[PDB]
Amino acid sequence: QSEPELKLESVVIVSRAGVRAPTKATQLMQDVTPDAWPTWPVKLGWLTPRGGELIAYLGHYQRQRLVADGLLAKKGCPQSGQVAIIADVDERTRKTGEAFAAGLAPDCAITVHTQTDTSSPDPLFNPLKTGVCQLDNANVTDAILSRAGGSIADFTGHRQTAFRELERVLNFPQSNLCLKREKQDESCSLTQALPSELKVSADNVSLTGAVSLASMLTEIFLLQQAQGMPEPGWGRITDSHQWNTLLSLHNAQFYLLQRTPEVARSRATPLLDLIKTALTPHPPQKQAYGVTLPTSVLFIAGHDTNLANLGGALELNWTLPGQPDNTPPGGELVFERWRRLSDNSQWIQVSLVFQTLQQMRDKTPLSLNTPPGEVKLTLAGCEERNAQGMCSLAGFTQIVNEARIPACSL
Ligand SMILES: O=P(O)(O)O[C@H]1[C@H](OP(=O)(O)O)[C@@H](OP(=O)(O)O)[C@H](OP(=O)(O)O)[C@@H](OP(=O)(O)O)[C@H]1OP(=O)(O)O
Ligand SMILES: [Hg+2]
Ligand SMILES: [Hg+2]
Ligand SMILES: [Hg+2]
Ligand SMILES: [Hg+2]
Repeated sequence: QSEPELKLESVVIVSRAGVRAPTKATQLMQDVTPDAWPTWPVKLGWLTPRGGELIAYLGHYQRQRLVADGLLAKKGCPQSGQVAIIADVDERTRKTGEAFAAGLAPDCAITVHTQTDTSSPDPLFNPLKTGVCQLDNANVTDAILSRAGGSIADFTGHRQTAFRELERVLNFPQSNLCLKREKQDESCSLTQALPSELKVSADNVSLTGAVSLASMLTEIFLLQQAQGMPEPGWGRITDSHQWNTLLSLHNAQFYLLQRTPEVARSRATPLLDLIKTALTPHPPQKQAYGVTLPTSVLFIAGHDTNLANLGGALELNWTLPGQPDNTPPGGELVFERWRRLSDNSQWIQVSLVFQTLQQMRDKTPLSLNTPPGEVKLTLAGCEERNAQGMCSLAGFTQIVNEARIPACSL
């Protein structure tokens, strides 16, 4: 029987945290809808038990997958250090790492390593926020406006259909923001009522107004749906086209602020360094987070901006059939090193593993038989590929080295 010509030797997963309750409950969020936002079972920004179950399913799926590729043994707990887990200091990322280990190796006790100071942000997940490095204000401003077509107005203008869909779901017309508006000479509009301005500083970039509000609100509706709440969007979201139209507002903001290279490259540099060393064969040694690398599997519990920053820095673009959110909760950017048996050459494969919005909704258990969705990625900048379309280690290493910003390494 035909034999595999490539042997899996290393896997690095960068996962976004799973389903959580919204991070905030502002007055603005209430003013754009006359209806009352549904309450969540956990504190704001915390992982919901259902969210952990969905992550555990992915962990259960990955265990079957890696076993099939012979990287992990089908029985028992993995050898010490065989599986390493690192998470951002947040409650939701720590819990995502735990839910993943739980699903991957039940009752096996796999440490979830984090930065030691938990009351402080971890620069691995954003070197801009902690001041490791700074953004070039003028250059970032030009790059974002450039990707916006010259102006934020023209940008939102091309997405009015999506903004009106959101208004419809909110019953924006009967919101206090609308009824208490002084220029009632014109129809009430989110984009009109909340002008979006681009804010850029050394440590951050943002969009004020309807752009950021809509990105947050549409993500909240996806969260309600994934959380299994009765009627997400107060029952006003009734079909797939609406889900896509709504979430496009979310993907639109990430395209501008997280994928733009002038931002992404600096923001994803620490992760690029970690991913590269973890995938590069070399003498194992205890290091960051007390983790020993290289090893067989490395699971990194991060955030959606991390996935988007990595996509922009590596020029990895994707769309996920069945999942309106390009960087969905639990979504995994999977990096794998395969060794070609023929000449023992090294190769890197990249894919985006995710659960469809329905798989989240029905909380469906995953397995090789009922697997999550997966999109194989192509490194836009790679030249040397193998028969399977993977990039050589050398090629991959070159792309990472050209994409990272030295000033932003840890
Ligand atoms: O870590 P935080 O300080 O709590 O910031 C969070 C986090 O963003 P980051 O990727 O930069 O960490 C969320 O991403 P996830 O952890 O859920 O993957 C994001 O959620 P969404 O962009 O998907 O909505 C949310 O944004 P939001 O304000 O809309 O809740 C945002 O909050 P901040 O805007 O306050 O930073
Ligand atoms: Hg540790
Ligand atoms: Hg190392
Ligand atoms: Hg996202
Ligand atoms: Hg998201």
